[PDB]
Amino acid sequence: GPLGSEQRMFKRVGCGECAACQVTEDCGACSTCLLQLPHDVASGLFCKCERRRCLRIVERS
Repeated sequence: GPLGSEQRMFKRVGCGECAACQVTEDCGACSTCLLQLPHDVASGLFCKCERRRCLRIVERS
């Protein structure tokens, strides 16, 4: 951006660097994200693509 590419506050957003934070959906190649039931009837479930989890968690708000 015009004021740089650094973030002063990660508002529920990824590091912007690692693959996982580039990925937005289930990559379709994790033992877990293969278990993505499209007929979801809840609002939670930690059973999701582990390539949504930052490989270098540094965006802690």
